[PDB]
Amino acid sequence: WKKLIMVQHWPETVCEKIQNDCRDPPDYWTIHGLWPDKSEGCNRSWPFNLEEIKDLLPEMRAYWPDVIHSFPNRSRFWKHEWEKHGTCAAQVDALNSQKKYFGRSLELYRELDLNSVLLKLGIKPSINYYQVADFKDALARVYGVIPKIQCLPPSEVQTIGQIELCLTKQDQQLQNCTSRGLRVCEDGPVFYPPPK
Ligand SMILES: *[C@@H]1O[C@H](CO)[C@@H](O)[C@H](O)[C@H]1NC(C)=O
Ligand SMILES: *[C@@H]1O[C@H](CO)[C@@H](O)[C@H](O)[C@H]1NC(C)=O
Repeated sequence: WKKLIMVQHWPETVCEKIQNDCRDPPDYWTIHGLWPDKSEGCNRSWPFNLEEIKDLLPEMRAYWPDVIHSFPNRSRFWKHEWEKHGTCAAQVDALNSQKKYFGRSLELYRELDLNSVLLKLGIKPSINYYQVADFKDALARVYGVIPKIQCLPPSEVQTIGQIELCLTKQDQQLQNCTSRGLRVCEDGPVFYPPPK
């Protein structure tokens, strides 16, 4: 793999069942994961061990909740993220343990502060549609790199669900990059839904 992708998602869009973390979806973008771009599932002999990240659990519950399957055991999601992505990300010294990977992921989420960025730009959940360019152009100005922005299609207009920012392999600095239904958002109107 060559780069990392910091993936954040909008709970009201991605939530699938009104349970657990999705019963009242958080009203802020949360962490989906920190993913090596081209490799997954790198070490079946290195299982997730919740005990190793015990210190991070309050932050993981707040910022890395399970808002896709919303299983009652929140650690099923983090296990999935570790096994699929973290074992590969551990080739990088800064990410070379469970604690370091998850801790760095949380740090990057704090440093990027996508939630404050959007709000400062005036991009808030609304009944009124935005244009996809509102998100893309404003995030490109703030982060200096082009995000990938992914949507659920109409099941009306597409709904924004996920924002991806690429990061360098060694130091996880912002760089340019160049699913459960999320696809690239089409140019045009997009709904950014206020949580239920
Ligand atoms: C798999 O992880 C174990 C536990 O960290 C480590 O000892 C081993 O070297 C890893 N194997 C590969 C191919 O990375
Ligand atoms: C990423 O690409 C954009 C769009 O072409 C460019 O303006 C920007 O300077 C690039 N950022 C980095 C960090 O390379």
